[PDB]
Amino acid sequence: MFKAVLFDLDGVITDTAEYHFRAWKALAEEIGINGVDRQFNEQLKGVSREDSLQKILDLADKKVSAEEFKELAKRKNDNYVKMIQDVSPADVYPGILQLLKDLRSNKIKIALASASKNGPFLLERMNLTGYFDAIADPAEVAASKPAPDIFIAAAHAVGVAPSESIGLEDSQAGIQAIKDSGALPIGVGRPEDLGDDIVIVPDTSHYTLEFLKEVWLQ
Ligand SMILES: [Mg+2]
Repeated sequence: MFKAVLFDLDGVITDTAEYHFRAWKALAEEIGINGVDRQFNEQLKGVSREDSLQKILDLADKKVSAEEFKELAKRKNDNYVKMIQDVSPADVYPGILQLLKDLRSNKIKIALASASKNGPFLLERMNLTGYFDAIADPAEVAASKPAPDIFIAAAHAVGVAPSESIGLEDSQAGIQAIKDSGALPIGVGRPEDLGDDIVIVPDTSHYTLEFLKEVWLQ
């Protein structure tokens, strides 16, 4: 049986989409750029901060220096961090708490494999820190998803090889990263985004100990 489970944060344990959106919109409003609405915000989901900022600047053909760019990105981040102060245990996705409990009582290791610079903070706010045997520090990895680095680091951090592990993810790039680490991927979402050569569940309520075991057995 698998010895560890490697969790992504956003889209698996929780998300902070309403807060990211609110931060970008506030920044657009502040600098006077029209068009940053819910619909357009879709084009920023999963995109880096710099690339999101550029897409927003592009709505007004607006041109800025390096320092101005850096400052606008900082301001969007400052907004975002203020907004996430209200993350609570109610933000935990369905099934996840029970899953973490079952994993722990069966002595299966639990690690975070997230690019989020606010991972430890967010796990504290949701009261999940005591379940986590480790958190891979995204600052200490050479390359981000779909590079496998972070899943490799997560597995190693809990004393296992990736090949002893299951990875859970909601993004194509994350699925590829788990694949290339050597761990077994189980996605949440749809085959159109994730691929159809991996097991996928519709939502996180389907992530149960019992189910991960059947998947490991096949
Ligand atoms: Mg994700």
